[PDB]
Amino acid sequence: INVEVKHGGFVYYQEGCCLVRSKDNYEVLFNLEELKLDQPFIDCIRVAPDEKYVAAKIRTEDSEASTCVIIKLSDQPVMEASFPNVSSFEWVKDEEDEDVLFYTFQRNLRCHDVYRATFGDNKRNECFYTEKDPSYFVFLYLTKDSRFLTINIMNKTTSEVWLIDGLSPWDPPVLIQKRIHGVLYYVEHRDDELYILTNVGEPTEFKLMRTAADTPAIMNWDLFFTMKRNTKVIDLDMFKDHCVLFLKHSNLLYVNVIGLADDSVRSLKLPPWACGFIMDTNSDPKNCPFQLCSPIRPPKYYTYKFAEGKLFEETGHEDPITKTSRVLRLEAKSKDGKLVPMTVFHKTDSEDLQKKPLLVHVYGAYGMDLKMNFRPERRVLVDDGWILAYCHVRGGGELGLQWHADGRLTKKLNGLADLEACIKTLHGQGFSQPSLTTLTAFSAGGVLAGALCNSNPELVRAVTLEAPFLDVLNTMMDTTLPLTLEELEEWGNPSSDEKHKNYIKRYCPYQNIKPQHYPSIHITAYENDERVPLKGIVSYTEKLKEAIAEHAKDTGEGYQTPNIILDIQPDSHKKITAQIKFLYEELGLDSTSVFED
Repeated sequence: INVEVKHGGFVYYQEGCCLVRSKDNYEVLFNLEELKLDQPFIDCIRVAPDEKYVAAKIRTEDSEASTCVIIKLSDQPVMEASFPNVSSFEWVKDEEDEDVLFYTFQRNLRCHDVYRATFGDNKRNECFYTEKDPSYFVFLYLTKDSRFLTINIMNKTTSEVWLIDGLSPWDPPVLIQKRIHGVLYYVEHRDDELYILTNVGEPTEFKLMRTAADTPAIMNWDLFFTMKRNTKVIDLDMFKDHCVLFLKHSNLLYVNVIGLADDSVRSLKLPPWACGFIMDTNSDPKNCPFQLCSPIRPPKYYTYKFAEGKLFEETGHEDPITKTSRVLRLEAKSKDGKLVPMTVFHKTDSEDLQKKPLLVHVYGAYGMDLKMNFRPERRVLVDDGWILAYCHVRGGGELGLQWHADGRLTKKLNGLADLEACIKTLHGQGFSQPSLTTLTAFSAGGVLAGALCNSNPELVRAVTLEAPFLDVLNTMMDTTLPLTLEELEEWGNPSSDEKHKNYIKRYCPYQNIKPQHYPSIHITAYENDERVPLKGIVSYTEKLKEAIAEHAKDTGEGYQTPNIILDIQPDSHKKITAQIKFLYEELGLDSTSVFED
C-alpha cells in the first residue's frame, strides 16, 4: 500500500515516518512525526506541476479521518498548509503558472465540497462546487494532458460529470449532462473532443460515445465503439492517438486497442492463466503497461507499445508455475439449469489418482467478484498437491448485474444452490471425494458456507471461516441499530415484512443449527468490528457444539466428534499458519509446508 508518485523525473515515497524525496540517498521534505500521529501512512501524493508544492494525505489506524498536508516543494521543505478530512485532491497549473490545489472534503454528513487552494498571493480556499445530496460521493480526476479537471459526482447506479478548464482554473465548472438515474458516465479528452464511457439507455451495456468538447449534451453524442453486453470495464487508458480498453467477463480477460485518430480496433492475445488485471499508475505517456496475475502466480509485466506490433514481455522474471499448474474453466449446472462458472487450479504433473484435498472458495454477496490476486499460501497448497477452486456464484458480480440481483434478497438460496452444484460437479468430474473437500468463506460468504453445512454436511470434511456473518436473522432484526439500506437490500428486512423474516429464518445458518453430523469448523473471529458482532459468533459456536453433542450422545458410540474451534484475535501469517495446521490435522496430511513468505 506504500504510495509512490514520480514527477519532475524524481520519485517521492514515504520512508521512516517522514515525507521522502528520492532522486540510496533521499531528501526529507517533511517529518510526519510533527503531525503528532501514530504510525502515519501516506495514502496519496500529488506533486504540483511546477514543483512548488507537494500535497499528500496522511492516515493512521483506528481513524476514519485523515489530513491533507501541503509542503512547499521549494528548497524550503517547510509546511505551507493543511486541511482535514480530504477525500481527494489534484493540482492544476494556472495560466499565471500558479499551481492551485483542488480538493474535496465534506462539511459534516450534510454535503461534500470542492475548494481551490491558491498560495502565491494568499487567496487560499475558493469554493467551486457544493453538494446537495449526501448519497453521492465527489471525487477529483485530472486527465493526462491536463486539458480538463473532472469533478465526478458518483453513486453506484448513476453519475454526473462537471468539467473545469485546465487552461482556466478560476472558471465555474460546466455540466456535461444532468444526471439520469441508472446511468454512469466516465469522461476522457483526446483533442477538443471527448470520449465518453457510458451505459446510457441500456444499463447492462457500456459503450464508447464521442462528442466535441464544446457540444456536451447526450443529444449531440455519436457512437464510436461498443463492448459485449454485461462485460465489465475495469479501465480505459486514454492516449493522444488511441485508447486501451481493459475488459473482464466471466472468467475471461480481454484487451482492446482502439485507435481514435485512426478508426481501427486491435485485440491483444493474453495468456490463458490470467485471471485478473493489475493496473499501473506510472502513467507512462508513450506505452500502455499492465500486469497479469492469478491467485497462484505473482503479477507479470506486460507493455503494449502503440508504436510497434508487439513487444510485451519486457520483464526478465518468469515463474515455472505457468507450466506446472493448469487453469481449467469448468461451469457447474445449477438446480434450475443455469451455468455457474468455476475456476479450477491443479498441478500438471499431478498423479493419475486425482483424489486430493480440494479447497473451495465462495463469497456470493454484494455484487462482488472473487479477488484473484496472488496469495503465496494458496500457491503453497497447490505445490503440496492441493486442487483449488473458486465458485462464481449468484449473489456476486462476475456475469452481470442480474447475478447480483439473483442470489440475493428474496433469492439467497439460489447462491446456495450454485455452491452445492459446484461442489457436486467437482466430485462428479472426479477431482476429489467428499472426504477430502474443504470449504472456505469470509464475512458475508460465511452465510453460504454455514447454510451448506446445515443442508448438505456430508459434502465437506473441514470448513474454515473468517469473521462470518452467521446470525443473519438477529443481525438483521436488530431494530435497536437501524439497518443500512445497502444491507437492507442485501438481506430482506425481517422487521417490516414477515416474508423476509421467514425467508431469512430458512437460510440463516444460526437459526437452522440442528443435531446432525457436521464438518469440523474452524472460526477466526475478532474482538471488535461493526459488521460482525462477536457475540453472534460465540452464540453460534455454543449452539453448534450443543447440536453435535446431542447427535453424538444418541448415535456416537465411540465415533469422533467434529472439532469446533473458535480463535479470537484483537499476524496474517500467524492466521494462515493456524488455518493450514487445522486443515492438515483434519485431513491427516502431516506438514512440509515450508515457504519463504
